[PDB]
Amino acid sequence: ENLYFQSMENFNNFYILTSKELGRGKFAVVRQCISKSTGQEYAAKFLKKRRRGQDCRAEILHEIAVLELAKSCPRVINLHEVYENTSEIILILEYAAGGEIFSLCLPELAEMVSENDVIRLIKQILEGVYYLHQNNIVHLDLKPQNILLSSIYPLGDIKIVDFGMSRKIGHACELREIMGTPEYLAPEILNYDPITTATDMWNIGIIAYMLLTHTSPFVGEDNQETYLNISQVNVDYSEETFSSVSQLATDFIQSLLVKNPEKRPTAEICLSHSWLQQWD
Ligand SMILES: Nc1ncnc2c1ncn2[C@@H]1O[C@H](COP(=O)(O)OP(=O)(O)OP(=O)(O)O)[C@@H](O)[C@H]1O
Ligand SMILES: [Mg+2]
Repeated sequence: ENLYFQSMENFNNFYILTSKELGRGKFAVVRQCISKSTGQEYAAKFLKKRRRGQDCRAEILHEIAVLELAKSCPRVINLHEVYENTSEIILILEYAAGGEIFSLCLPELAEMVSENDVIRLIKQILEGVYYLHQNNIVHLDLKPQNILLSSIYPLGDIKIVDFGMSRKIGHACELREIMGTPEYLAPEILNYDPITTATDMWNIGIIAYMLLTHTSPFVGEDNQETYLNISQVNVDYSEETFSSVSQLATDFIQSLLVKNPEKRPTAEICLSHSWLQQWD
């Protein structure tokens, strides 16, 4: 096996790893690193090439292409450099200092984020998704863990990451998709319909629901009820939960959390919803 990307000797020459670990998955690890040349902070994603006994260099090359494709989009994280060693491919990504928006969806930080902030963040998530769909790219993994912030004091801008699930419209529903956290799967993924751009619009409704109410819209007593809630679209719009959420926001969420993907609006339409037309 031969190496394609820059040598690991170069990575150790130009960068220094730190003790800060940003994320650890099963086959990927994200460590913070500093450039020796300039001192700038970056995020290094280490991706194991062998997974479950299969060569996955091709999968990683796909993720790089997509990252490369949306380099002009500020709503998508920027790929700076790529290195490779024996077992890993290393992605030098732009550093998101604010962390995951999942932080804001918890009640601990509920009182520091207002509806005027959610409107802006959701308007930025749509701009990013609009770009991906303009290029026949579905993210298929827009859970709050994969949407980051450039800053949190004060609130910054969003940065979409994690393109290991990226496909192109019309692709089949392979096993990889139907394995993510059950509470974020769309209904069309559960009965094996071909994925579409509307699959992302579902997860955008969940993110907006989770930011305004600080609650998971579908999670249940066990994974089994979670599936029933999803396939029956059993969301809670009760007065006790939405007494402090505007009506325009409820209309926005209810237009996206529809069972029939054909009825969900496109990103282009969502960017025109009355709820997003505040004059900041
Ligand atoms: N550039 C970054 N800056 C800050 N944090 C990051 C950055 N990239 C990833 N993270 C954090 O690391 C965690 C895991 O990284 P990431 O989502 O990109 O890949 P993964 O889910 O572990 O694996 P795969 O891409 O194969 O699905 C994310 O939840 C995110 O919080
Ligand atoms: Mg992730």
